[PDB]
Amino acid sequence: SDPLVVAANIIGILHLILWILDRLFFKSIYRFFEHGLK
Amino acid sequence: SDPLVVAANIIGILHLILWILDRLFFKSIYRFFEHGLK
Amino acid sequence: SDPLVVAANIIGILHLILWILDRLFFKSIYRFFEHGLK
Amino acid sequence: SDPLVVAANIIGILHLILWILDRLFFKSIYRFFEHGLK
Repeated sequence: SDPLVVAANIIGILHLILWILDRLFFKSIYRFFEHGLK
Repeated sequence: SDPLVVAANIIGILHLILWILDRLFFKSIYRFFEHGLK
Repeated sequence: SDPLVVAANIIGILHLILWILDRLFFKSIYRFFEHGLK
Repeated sequence: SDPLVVAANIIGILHLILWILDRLFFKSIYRFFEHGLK
């Protein structure tokens, strides 16, 4: 195989897994307004 | 062709397609506020 | 010359170009709210 | 020794360092609304 190209391929699926992983968050519009305007 | 590079290339145009398509996700700012505040 | 791997390199400087191209300006709070509440 | 893949390899970890580096940048709902609505 080739750990050099494979390594990079993982760096890509990394930025992706990071985006969708953080998206599954339900977040909250009330927590942002009451926590932002204190 | 070489599925390793060809694949990674696609994984790139993917993270991109996901960035812009996710940006258009937002649309009705009035509904979102009527879904969280209520 | 290898347009396949080279093409990818450009796809990278692309995702970067975009991110910063929008940072310069693309929010507009008075426009998204006056046109968001419809 | 392959300067073509190695080169992009650095451009990739760059988009990453620049992505997370820009993320640590916090903000404020009262600052963007008092500076944007003005």
